[PDB]
Amino acid sequence: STGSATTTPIDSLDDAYITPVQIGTPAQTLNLDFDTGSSDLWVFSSETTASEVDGQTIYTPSKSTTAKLLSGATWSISYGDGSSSSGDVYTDTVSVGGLTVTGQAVESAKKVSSSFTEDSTIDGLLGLAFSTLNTVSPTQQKTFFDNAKASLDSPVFTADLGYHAPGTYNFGFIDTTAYTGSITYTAVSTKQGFWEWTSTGYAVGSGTFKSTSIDGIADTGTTLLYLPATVVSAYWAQVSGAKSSSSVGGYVFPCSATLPSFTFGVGSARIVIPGDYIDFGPISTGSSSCFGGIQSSAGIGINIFGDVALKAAFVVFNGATTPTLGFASK
Repeated sequence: STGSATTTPIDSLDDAYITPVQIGTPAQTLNLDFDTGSSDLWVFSSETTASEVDGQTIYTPSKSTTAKLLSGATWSISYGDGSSSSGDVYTDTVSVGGLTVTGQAVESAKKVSSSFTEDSTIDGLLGLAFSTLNTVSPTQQKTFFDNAKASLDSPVFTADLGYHAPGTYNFGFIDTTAYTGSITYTAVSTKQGFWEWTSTGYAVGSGTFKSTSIDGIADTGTTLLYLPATVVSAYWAQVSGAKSSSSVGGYVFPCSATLPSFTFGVGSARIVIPGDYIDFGPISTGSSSCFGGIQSSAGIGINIFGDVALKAAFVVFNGATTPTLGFASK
């Protein structure tokens, strides 16, 4: 089997992407944030504290003839941005782009933190990291991908995120019309539960490539590109007036600037992030100070190849017995 679903930016800045997901019988369609940096599929629901719901579409398990309470199971997750959610668990039928999994753990939120409430466009998350990170207790549950894997034509999914435009998540096949050139594959460590790999270096604008190993994660659920302070300083040094602001919480730059591109290495191959992808707009409405899309990972503890990087590529998440990651230009 295969599946194919369109993923759409939630706003004009590509702060996140939502993908429609069918849950239950009859189908209840929710728009979920596909997140290769976590491993829980959770949704706003009829159980969510009412004051914490503001515009989201909810899953109502009592209206699904295939929903079954997973007795005794609870979940609780906290993300790198300090947000969180928790609740109980149902199993139900879940379909993405025509690909159907029966008995999928659907984690129903009883509580969500303010940033989730405040984002009316995101009805929940669909985790696509390794199932070892799944938070369900006392019996850990599998991700949608893990459940679908054996049924797929090939044990892969691909992320093709758009810049200020829709893109595609495919399951079980590689669309050879969706990228240019070849796909370069690189090794993955699953030791931390992430799609963790090592970039071979970087360049700033038309500058020379610096060969240096950068260990990090491919994370569709993180907006920006977080890299070591040395790398990030080298980038912003090429933008007149750019500076790191502790009050704003990162590098900012004059909105009048033209940003240079940023290249990252995948083996001997190179992925080029156009300068415009690194502009996240005014820090506040009407400001002429703009927020940078490349930020320091110092004190996160991990480098993160988030959407800024991934949207510049066609990305293969290869879930074979020995997982690997593939990147192509597009």
